[PDB]
Amino acid sequence: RSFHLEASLMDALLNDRPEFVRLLISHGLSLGHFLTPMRLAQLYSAAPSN
Repeated sequence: RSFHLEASLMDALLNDRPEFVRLLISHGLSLGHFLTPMRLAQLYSAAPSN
């Protein structure tokens, strides 16, 4: 479903794992509902403290 791939995309963006990212966007995602400001803040929070 949509959310099952959305969560996998969140994970594959939080960690590097470029192969999973390539496979996911190759298979097709939303890219219109995946960019909510909450998710933007969550991904921005992934920056290392040091």
